[PDB]
Amino acid sequence: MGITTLDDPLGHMPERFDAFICYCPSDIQFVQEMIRQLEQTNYRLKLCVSDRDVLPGTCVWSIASELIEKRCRRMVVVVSDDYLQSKECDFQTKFALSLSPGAHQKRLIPIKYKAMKKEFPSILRFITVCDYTNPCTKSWFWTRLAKALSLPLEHHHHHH
Repeated sequence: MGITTLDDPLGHMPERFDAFICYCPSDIQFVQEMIRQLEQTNYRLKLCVSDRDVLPGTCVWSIASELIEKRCRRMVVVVSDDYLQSKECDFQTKFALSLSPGAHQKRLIPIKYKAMKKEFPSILRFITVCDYTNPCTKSWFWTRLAKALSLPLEHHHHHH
């Protein structure tokens, strides 16, 4: 685990990780639901998380913080009141800072299960958020997130 070799639950993927999930412990139940409800209805994914000691099964494993860019294409940013104030947001921010002023933004997808009052950090400030709290987009929501993930950042191949 961590950075140790011989670790490859998925048979060592040259594909690497698609996205890294960072979320708040206070709204963990929604995230636990998300990861499994993705795989049950999606175009096949393979992700990882910051804290994996919890979660229901979830096919993920531990990687290096200094290698998040080298391991995962994207980061799933769970924007909750507890997230914006907890270490999790700072972690995601440090990653985004090592990427690039603009490119990082396309590499961070903000997910919102609830509706808070807190203000946004400029490092993400909602580029393209998917509100699970709104039944309008909560229909093929997991498949929509899965679509946005399965698409490599924004590699313009599928038409445009």
